[PDB]
Amino acid sequence: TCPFYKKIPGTGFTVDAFQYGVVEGCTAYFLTHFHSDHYAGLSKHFTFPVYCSEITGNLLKNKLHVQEQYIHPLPLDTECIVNGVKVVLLDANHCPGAVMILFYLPNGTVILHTGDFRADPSMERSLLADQKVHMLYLDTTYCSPEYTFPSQQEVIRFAINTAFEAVTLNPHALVVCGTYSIGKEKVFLAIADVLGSKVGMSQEKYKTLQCLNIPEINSLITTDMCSSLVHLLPMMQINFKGLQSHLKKCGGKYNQILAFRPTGWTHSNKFTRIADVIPQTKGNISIYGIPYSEHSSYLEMKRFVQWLKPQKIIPTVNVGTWKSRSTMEKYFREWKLEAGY
Ligand code: NI
Repeated sequence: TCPFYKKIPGTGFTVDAFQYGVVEGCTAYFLTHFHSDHYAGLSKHFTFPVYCSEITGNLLKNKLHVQEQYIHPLPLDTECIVNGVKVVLLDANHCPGAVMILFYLPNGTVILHTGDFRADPSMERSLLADQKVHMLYLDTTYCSPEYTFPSQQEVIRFAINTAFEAVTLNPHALVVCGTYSIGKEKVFLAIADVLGSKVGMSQEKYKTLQCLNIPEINSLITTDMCSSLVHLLPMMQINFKGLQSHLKKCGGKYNQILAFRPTGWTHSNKFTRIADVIPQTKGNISIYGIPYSEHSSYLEMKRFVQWLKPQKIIPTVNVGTWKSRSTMEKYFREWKLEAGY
């Protein structure tokens, strides 16, 4: 059964609620983004209306085979009426297609659901500038001050410079990048662009990327592994065994691998600056863990919420323990006493 923090009071709507069967009184199911924890339950057998972005809609149709008649894509930044209620979708700065949803309730209340997001100062000049929010349903993934990490731009600068140096020193090195879901595509796209290569991958992954409305994509990716010196592999293969195994398949073209494992936050962020990051190495294989996050840092979250000044906050992540819930409520009260709302 569907938890409270996935329901929108005074509407027939739910958000990211597909794993509970038929939800009593739900006339429209919203999907914030195409990540498995959030879509859990959708398939070709689904027969209720799904509201989402264009990109999420392309993924539902081609990857999960949801029938076209039940897919309702909405443009961003545009007032839309759904089942008699005004809604707006806003870019969440998470993975491709990910949105926040603004709901203008019939009684005058205004609710923002962030989905998953990476807060940014640019969001302070969206359609949120105008107005009051009475309830914030907040992505609290990294809601504690210990969670620090660099900007995406600094992390990509590090990856580009590391890959370009290694291949210029050795033209016979291969570069490998781990993936398991959508999101973080700048990591392998930026590396391939500096090396003058297309990105090689399986047919399954190529199909997923073809759904994402990325400009000039046909010029950037391929299923012909032999033509490419940047390869994508499932994330589970990014280890010395899996990489040795991969180098055997490449027909003596290559004598070295440099691999990247994008992660979220790890505890080595508590000590090591991005500049100072070093790899794990065995023989002719080196593996870099790089902290490329698509969720808000503590400081980014705090800034956004202090700007928005919501009357009530409902967390949607880390809700399962008394200690987590208590910790988050403590920080929401500090932020409010500090800023005066
Ligand atoms: Ni997500």
